[PDB]
Amino acid sequence: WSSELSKLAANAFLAQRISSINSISALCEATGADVEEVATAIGMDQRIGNKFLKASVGFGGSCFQKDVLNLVYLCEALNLPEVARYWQQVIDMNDYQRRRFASRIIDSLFNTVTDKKIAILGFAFKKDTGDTRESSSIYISKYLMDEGAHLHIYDPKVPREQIVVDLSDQVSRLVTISKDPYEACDGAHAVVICTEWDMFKELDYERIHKKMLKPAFIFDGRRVLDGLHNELQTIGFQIETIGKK
Amino acid sequence: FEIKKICCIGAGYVGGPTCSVIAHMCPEIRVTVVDVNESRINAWNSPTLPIYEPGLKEVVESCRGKNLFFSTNIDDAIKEADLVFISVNTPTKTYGMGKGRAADLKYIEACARRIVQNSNGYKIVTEKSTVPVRAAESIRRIFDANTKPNLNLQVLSNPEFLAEGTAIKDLKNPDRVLIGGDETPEGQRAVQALCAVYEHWVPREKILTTNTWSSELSKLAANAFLAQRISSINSISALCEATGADVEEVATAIGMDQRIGNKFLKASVGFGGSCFQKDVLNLVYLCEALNLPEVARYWQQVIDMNDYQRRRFASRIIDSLFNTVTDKKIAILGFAFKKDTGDTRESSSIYISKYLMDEGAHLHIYDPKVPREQIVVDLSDQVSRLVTISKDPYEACDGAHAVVICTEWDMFKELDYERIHKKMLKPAFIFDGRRVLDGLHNELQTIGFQIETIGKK
Amino acid sequence: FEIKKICCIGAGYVGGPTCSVIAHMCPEIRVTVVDVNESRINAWNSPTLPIYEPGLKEVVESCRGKNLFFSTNIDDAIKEADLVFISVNTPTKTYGMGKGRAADLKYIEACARRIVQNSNGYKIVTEKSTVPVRAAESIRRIFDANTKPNLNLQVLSNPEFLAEGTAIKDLKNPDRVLIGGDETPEGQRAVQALCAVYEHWVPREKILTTNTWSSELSKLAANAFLAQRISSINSISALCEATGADVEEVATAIGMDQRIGNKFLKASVGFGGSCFQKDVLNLVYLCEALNLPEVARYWQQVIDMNDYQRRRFASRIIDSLFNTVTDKKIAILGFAFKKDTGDTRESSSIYISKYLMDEGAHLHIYDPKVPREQIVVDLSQVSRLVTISKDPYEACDGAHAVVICTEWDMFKELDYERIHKKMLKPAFIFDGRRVLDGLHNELQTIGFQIETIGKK
Amino acid sequence: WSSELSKLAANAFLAQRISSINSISALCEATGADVEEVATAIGMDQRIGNKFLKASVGFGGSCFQKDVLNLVYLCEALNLPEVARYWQQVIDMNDYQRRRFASRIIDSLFNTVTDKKIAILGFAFKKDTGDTRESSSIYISKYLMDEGAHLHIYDPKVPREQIVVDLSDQVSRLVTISKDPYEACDGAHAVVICTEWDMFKELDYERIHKKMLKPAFIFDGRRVLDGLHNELQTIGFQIETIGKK
Ligand SMILES: O=C1CO[C@H](OP(=O)(O)OP(=O)(O)OC[C@H]2O[C@@H](n3ccc(=O)[nH]c3=O)[C@H](O)[C@@H]2O)[C@H](O)[C@H]1O
Ligand SMILES: O=C1CO[C@H](OP(=O)(O)OP(=O)(O)OC[C@H]2O[C@@H](n3ccc(=O)[nH]c3=O)[C@H](O)[C@@H]2O)[C@H](O)[C@H]1O
Repeated sequence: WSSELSKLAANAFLAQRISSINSISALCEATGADVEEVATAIGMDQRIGNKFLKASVGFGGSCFQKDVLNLVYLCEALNLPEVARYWQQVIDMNDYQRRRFASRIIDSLFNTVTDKKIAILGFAFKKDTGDTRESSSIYISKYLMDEGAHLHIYDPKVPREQIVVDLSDQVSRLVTISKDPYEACDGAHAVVICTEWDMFKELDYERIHKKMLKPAFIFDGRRVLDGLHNELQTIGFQIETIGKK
Repeated sequence: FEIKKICCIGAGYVGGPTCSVIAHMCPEIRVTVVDVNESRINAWNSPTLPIYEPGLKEVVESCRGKNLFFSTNIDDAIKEADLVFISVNTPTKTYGMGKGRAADLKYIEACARRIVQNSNGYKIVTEKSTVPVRAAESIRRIFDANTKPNLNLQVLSNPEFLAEGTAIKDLKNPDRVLIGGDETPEGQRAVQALCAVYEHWVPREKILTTNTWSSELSKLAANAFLAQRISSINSISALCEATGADVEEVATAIGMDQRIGNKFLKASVGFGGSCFQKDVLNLVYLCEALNLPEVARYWQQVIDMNDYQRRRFASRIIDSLFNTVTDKKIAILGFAFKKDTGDTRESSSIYISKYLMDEGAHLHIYDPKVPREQIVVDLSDQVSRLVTISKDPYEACDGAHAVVICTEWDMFKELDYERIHKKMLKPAFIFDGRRVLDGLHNELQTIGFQIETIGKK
Repeated sequence: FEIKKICCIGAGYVGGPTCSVIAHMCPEIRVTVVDVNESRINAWNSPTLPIYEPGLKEVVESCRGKNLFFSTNIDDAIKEADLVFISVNTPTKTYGMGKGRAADLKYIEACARRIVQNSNGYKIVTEKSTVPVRAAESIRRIFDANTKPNLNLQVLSNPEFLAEGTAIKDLKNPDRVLIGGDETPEGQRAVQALCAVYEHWVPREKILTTNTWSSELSKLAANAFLAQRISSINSISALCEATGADVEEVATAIGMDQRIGNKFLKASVGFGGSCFQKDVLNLVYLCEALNLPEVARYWQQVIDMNDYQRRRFASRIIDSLFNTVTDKKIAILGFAFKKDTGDTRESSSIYISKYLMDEGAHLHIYDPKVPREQIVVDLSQVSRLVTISKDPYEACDGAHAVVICTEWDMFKELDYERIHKKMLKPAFIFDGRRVLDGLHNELQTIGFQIETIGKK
Repeated sequence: WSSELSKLAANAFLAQRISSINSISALCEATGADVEEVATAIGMDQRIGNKFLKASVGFGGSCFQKDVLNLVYLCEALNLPEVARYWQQVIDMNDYQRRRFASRIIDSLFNTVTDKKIAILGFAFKKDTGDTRESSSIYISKYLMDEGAHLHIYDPKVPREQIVVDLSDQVSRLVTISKDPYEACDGAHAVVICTEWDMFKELDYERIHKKMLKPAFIFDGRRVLDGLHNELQTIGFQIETIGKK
């Protein structure tokens, strides 16, 4: 039991680190601070550590949410409701972060995305995997699909059939799986980066902007385009990223 | 800058009549109304206009083919225009954020993109609607993001205050004209150019100029104030019914206060139209986005009261008929949302009809101007079984248990109610939701009707 | 029937001015205003009237002692009257059913019983108030149950539409006169008699006659419609401050619609007065009693919005002072619920003051007409935190903020350069009435931070 | 246990009969029927029986409310919440009956009883006892005291000191204990009969009316003045009784 509880707790502590910094990212957006700068100051405390302080659209994977959900469930079964609602906030914050990002996209596109093309760059739950389990891209995609958006989804490693399954009628009408990222962005109103694949930092954003509809939005849900902000603004993109506004 | 050619995208209740009057008052300006809807444009070019507005036919026929034109060629109309009106529909969102509350700007945005694509040089682009909801701000962003060399588009807000059924009189003698534009030299140059158009027939002192947001918020607020006047008097009508007073007498006493005024104090089954509910819903939605929940719930009461008014009216009908109306014939006199229009959008007749259809009633609906096919659509198996559209009001009442007057058409007070009573089933009810059969109450009671009206018991 | 002698029980803001104007306009009618409050009656008989109403002193002094009399002898005034007005106060019930919501009819009933005791023959008894809540019905119930041989009391409803501060002009040129009486020959004879009084100066076409309940309901509704306009424009003022618009410009555009009208569209810290909140509260309470909860919650929003408007102004002041105002001096300019009156009943200044006192502020309150002792009573912590200033420069001397709560014309003419010199910095002006509009540039140049309702 | 459960149930069945007929009394008042006539028709069914069908201001005594409360509590402890709520209605209806009667008194007196004299005739929980435990007269008295009424209470058998105890500063200001019923009614606005003492049928109501304030109300919470309604109305009383209106 101590072995299992230790695993259950360690995963939940990690997921907390993400929800805590994601919560600060929302406060940063609301007050003119930059979550990456705040995270750096936080992480230099050796008692906190500097890992797992990368604000994001939200953590995914088959571990963290499942782990916290089971921790909450175990506590509820043990009549520890105070403990249950403590850890539940880790999930609620992750869900809020995804929802907040999705509605920021919708808000920027004039409160309406029906029949608008939107490129989704990144579908795996993190870079360097084909795993999509609990990927934030699924939730962001579903929020945009529920708003009538036509998604063009590119991921360098997730298989096409997996993406259709993850997003499943409505998938047939609204979801396209692209072979390359330039095809996903061709004629798009907005590009939403959901997974921090290194190849996204190196895309030809000059070429992408030319063939996008204007105003051309990039929604960087992973902070992967930091330092390109100047170059991207000069190209003419309106860049919105988590934890900065 | 002098506006000599006007293009209006949208040949509806706003765009059509507004541009027809401009052409009428500005003989030296060429006014071309365009629309994607070919059958609507064809009707504007025909002896039977696509909407019913008193005096509109006379105005259109004095101008059409001289300086007033109707065309489906949107692109070429834009290309030659000095001023482009955008008077398209903004339906309520049916899904997503603001489903059934926020309006859908997708047509405004599509028009803005089409204007830039088809424009060179200097043009003024003016959003004109009864409920402008961030319309000018959206057009501005598309434009700011889609520049061309030597393309110089100015965005104005110019809300339309006309009410349907009195559109022509309202357009020829507006209480005020409201124009919003940027507080820049170019914005003010654009504002003045549009003012110069209206100054052909509107005194300068009745033209208000402001910035674009203040123009749209004034319209949103003005619409909401009017809708409130109705919900307030309708709420008093419920109090009158409960206490033995007469809302029409109470309204007279209220309206003699010059600080309140005596207009828009006519209690009714409930306000309808494409403006008021949409306007308040969008105001509530706007206040929730700005974290003003107290303001949101303040204005929500205007809608809640209107919905209650309709429900209370319907349940009075059902109660009067012993709580069972299955297979009972009921005449619905009036389907338009007000008199002197064929427009049925958000008409209380729809809601009253639907409440009775849910009780299994056989409705026979007569309206002098709403097209039959429109009534069928508004009420849409159940419509096929339960709804009949009558070609005259005596056919609708023949064998009816009850006559429900939902629209204050003047012809309804002139009906031969002795003849109507003879062929109705007894007890024969008249439910007046427009307080129009007033002064006929003694006659109707002598004939043998049970008369029920809003705000009087 | 000809009314030659009028008695008015109640020498307040309604009874005093109304009867003074009647006497002024009807030199052949003897009008006696009576009251249990001897000091109030003494003031009416003095060079310093007990209420401040523009033009009232001139009206009173032209008639008093000729056909206008003020007396504490209620019983004898009733005995000789052809017409008895009842113009007493109806406080909100402080306990029981309708605590804080329902009007307390205890004084109307006591007046009705006293009238029966002291009456013989025929008299017209007319309830006159700004917020009549079943008043005529309760009087009639007493009269029906307390008959005497040859005693014939008729009950009319005659709501009073005057607004304080413009009472005299309103009474001499009313938009309409509303009289309710029974729909019987006796009731109609009484209605006509009262009409004949008003017809000395009011055209007949401006006199509405109806039954007693419709008369009272019309007043309840008319007051609520007015209060709703204020809450509506105040709600828009919050939306304006949140979106960069100016409620005064929006109000102008709205008010040019002749179906809306341009009156009562002045956004403010919130409406006050003994009428509006009481009226809406009683309307809500009435609707709940009639099982009209939808109507009740509709009108409740008028009060809820007014309360929020006050709370939002107070929190703007506290926020501007960086959320600590403990021991900070704040000038309150204006304590009356509107200009040109000394009346403070339900004044927003009370509520704003109390919010600041709850933050530990040291309030220095100046009002040109509200008596100092009234301000102390209204705010009763008062000893520790509240000072009543003799002039506005004393109130602002060393203040962090100046809060204008009442639109007294003198406030826009103050020497604001002098005021700024002696204030602590940053020096804020919080204009809760839009009275400093057009001075905004000058005040900013002087160095003030100006905050006003409906603008940011 | 079966003995104790049998007692708990029998009391609760009796208290239910009262709440059931009291509930019908409210319907009778609202629809123009007479609960006494309806009760007669009901009680002639030999399966219902004709006892304990006397509508009233509400049942009192140390048994019924305590019994139903304990039955409800027992059911809650046994995890029988459906049974608990079912029997709770017996108490809720009794409380509503008292409130409805009290507010009818206040309503008839123009919504205000401050400084008004109300005679309370009957304080025992039923006739022919000095017992006041859970007497409805206590609750009615407290409702009127909370509205500022000056109560003058007469009961032929309840000791003066018990009434003071049952109603307990506010008692000192508002409560008078009268030595005879004519003293209690002297100058009263209303007479509230809460206990069905047979002597209340035999009072000189002509004499009482002469000295009462007008309009003079009698609130018969026990139906003890039935058949005197014509004479009392001729004398000039406004008579309000439970289950008729
Ligand atoms: O800008 C603008 C666009 O919106 C509106 O025009 P509308 O064409 O909707 O017509 P309307 O006269 O207000 O009638 C609205 C509904 O209220 C109902 N209505 C109207 C007046 C009344 O007193 N009682 C009542 O029930 C009508 O019977 C109808 O159902 C603005 O008035 C206009 O200034
Ligand atoms: O019958 C009657 C008795 O009740 C009322 O008279 P009042 O003496 O209460 O004066 P008032 O002019 O309405 O002002 C009320 C409050 O609203 C505030 N107020 C008034 C107008 C405005 O536009 N904005 C605003 O905030 C005032 O600043 C004040 O705080 C009826 O108007 C009268 O017809």
